[PDB]
Amino acid sequence: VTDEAEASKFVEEYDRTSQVVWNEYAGANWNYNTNITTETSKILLQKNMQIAQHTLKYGTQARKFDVNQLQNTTIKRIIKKVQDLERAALPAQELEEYNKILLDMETTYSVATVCHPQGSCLQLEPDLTNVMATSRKYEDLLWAWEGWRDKAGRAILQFYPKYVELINQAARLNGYVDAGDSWRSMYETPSLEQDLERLFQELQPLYLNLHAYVRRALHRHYGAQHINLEGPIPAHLLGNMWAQTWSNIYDLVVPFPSAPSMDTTEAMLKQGWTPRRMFKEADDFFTSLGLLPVPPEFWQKSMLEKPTDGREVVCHASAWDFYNGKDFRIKQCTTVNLEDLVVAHHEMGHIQYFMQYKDLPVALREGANPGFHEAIGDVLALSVSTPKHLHSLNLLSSEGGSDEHDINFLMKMALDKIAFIPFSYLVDQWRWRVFDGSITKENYNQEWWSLRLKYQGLCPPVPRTQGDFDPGAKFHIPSSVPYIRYFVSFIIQFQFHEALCQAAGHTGPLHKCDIYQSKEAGQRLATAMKLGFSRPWPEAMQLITGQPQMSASAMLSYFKPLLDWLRTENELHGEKLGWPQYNWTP
Ligand SMILES: *[C@@H]1O[C@H](CO[C@@H]2O[C@@H](C)[C@@H](O)[C@@H](O)[C@@H]2O)[C@@H](O[C@@H]2O[C@H](CO)[C@@H](O)[C@H](O)[C@H]2NC(C)=O)[C@H](O)[C@H]1NC(C)=O
Ligand SMILES: O=C(CCC(O)(O)[C@H](Cc1ccccc1)NC(=O)c1ccccc1)N[C@@H](Cc1ccccc1)C(=O)O
Ligand SMILES: CC(=O)N[C@@H]1[C@@H](O)[C@H](O)[C@@H](CO)O[C@H]1O
Ligand SMILES: *[C@@H]1O[C@H](CO)[C@@H](O)[C@H](O)[C@H]1NC(C)=O
Ligand SMILES: [Cl-]
Ligand SMILES: [Cl-]
Ligand SMILES: [Zn+2]
Repeated sequence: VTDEAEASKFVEEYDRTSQVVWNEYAGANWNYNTNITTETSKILLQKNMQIAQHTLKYGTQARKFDVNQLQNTTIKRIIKKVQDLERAALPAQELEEYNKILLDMETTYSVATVCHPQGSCLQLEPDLTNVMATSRKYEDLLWAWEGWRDKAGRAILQFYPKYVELINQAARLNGYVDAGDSWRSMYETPSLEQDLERLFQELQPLYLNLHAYVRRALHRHYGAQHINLEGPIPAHLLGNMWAQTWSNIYDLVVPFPSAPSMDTTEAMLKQGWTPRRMFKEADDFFTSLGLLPVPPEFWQKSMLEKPTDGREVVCHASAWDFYNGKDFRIKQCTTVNLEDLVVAHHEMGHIQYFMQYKDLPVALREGANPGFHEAIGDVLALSVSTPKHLHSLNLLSSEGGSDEHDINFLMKMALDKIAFIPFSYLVDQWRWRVFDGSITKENYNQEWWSLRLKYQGLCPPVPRTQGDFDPGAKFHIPSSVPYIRYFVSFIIQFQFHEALCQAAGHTGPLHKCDIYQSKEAGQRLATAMKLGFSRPWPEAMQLITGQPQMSASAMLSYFKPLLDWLRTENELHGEKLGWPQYNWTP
């Protein structure tokens, strides 16, 4: 009775105070992210001590409650969560050192540049990413690929071993075995590893076929002397810095070159699209579903484009919740092209989620699981990418209809959606093994590439050496942001697309579905999002789809036509799926 009452009272206080403290912290973190300076860094590190103080205080009190003797389900869940102090469990000295290391890694990544002797210095966004996406010259791609790793990657190495030591220490102090074990607990699912492995295995026929097909095309453009038709693909040729998405080399793999084009950049530019207009369109798609519009304040405080006042900023896109239920922002160095419009939708998906669960106790303001949070935005972007919708935006002449234009579309989608499966799976497999200690610092890079070869069928264009730390050249590594969430997202977003389309009355091939304006679709998601982190995620999964598991079925259904086409096309050329000569390197 009174224990239950003491618990209930504790949660209420934790909420009121956390809102204030958390809001304050977000403010300083935002000031640092949109203006990297010595002052803002100082203020951020100091705010780290403030929020840590609050976290230590309430966490300690939370641990005195005996959760598993508390009646109410919502309060028992909140208190269990508060008992996890995360970084605040570290002794004062280790905390300050850990906080600095995280700040230093993030800054190093976000300010790194690759320069030409006595010429121009390029930044990742938008310079280097543009080169990786548009250059079709082996040497130019190589320069940007190797340079980005020399400058950003190598620069993170000095910090990573201490970072692993400290984040692991914190996890242990919180009852976990290592940091990887702590990250996985976010999905409250004992069978997570096996469940993910199975999903990955299911998308292997599709990936191997896409892989073999793309390899053949790269062999055509880059020469037989540079592409082994039975080996891994040079990692700097896929149109993206980390070869995580391949749509930027669509021009080199177009199944039916005769079909009506679907380039939209020149159209977006000519028709005066701007970052602003790009986010407005995402907002309109959301409201078209009967979902929430971003607040007037969003447009006033967000950083929707890279500043031109000489401010140094963290360009990697991110959505921000300031924990007051009114202030939400996006910080994106937006460029005008379809690929970034898709990123804009992704970010807006996070914002929608913030607005949907804003009225829940701050402890429960999270996605059912990190995967869900990443998926929302992507679901709508699937509809936006269809020829039909792009045409309705005037970015396309026609939407086609021909089976050829149809295979071309699935191919462009697969270049991003399917190629991402093994990359997204790989990242944390590497980290979990780094966190559990099976991969020591002397083996960081070698193990990374063993995974790059094993899962993606990729090989580095130039031998790696002692001092290289390629993982460091990928944002989430130095920023300490879990990655398995994106793997889950990519699987489940198709399950959601499939459910929202059925709810919208769509009939026929799933890839032809566009939920724009469907209030039914909007309601399916809203009900699930409002739950925040209050219930086990399988409940949110069922509300949306009707079943409670993760499943690759939706994604396979979406790509079935392409799989069949790829099979026949690859067998016609007698392609050997996989990379037997796995040891080959350009
Ligand atoms: C278990 O408690 C939850 C939460 O109760 C609220 O938070 C407490 C700390 C205290 O401030 C209570 O007075 C609050 O009501 C109950 O769920 C809430 O129920 C109210 C009214 O039905 C609703 O408006 C809230 O949105 C609910 N919040 C959540 C997170 O669901 C719940 O009813 C209690 N369960 C039982 C069996 O009593
Ligand atoms: O990194 C992102 C988008 C950034 C983000 O929106 O996921 C962002 C990352 C981040 C940044 C700083 C601190 C923590 C995480 N996450 C969020 O904005 C976010 C995440 C959870 C809750 C609320 C906001 N996407 C991945 C995968 C991806 C997804 C979709 C298209 C392309 C690529 C990538 O680019 O490699
Ligand atoms: C608009 C508003 O007051 N929303 C509050 C929210 O901030 C708080 O976290 C929650 C407590 O669970 O109660 C809601 O009513
Ligand atoms: C950037 O931060 C510094 C440090 O506080 C401050 O002097 C400057 O005014 C800020 N610039 C902007 C764009 O607000
Ligand atoms: Cl790499
Ligand atoms: Cl995650
Ligand atoms: Zn995200």
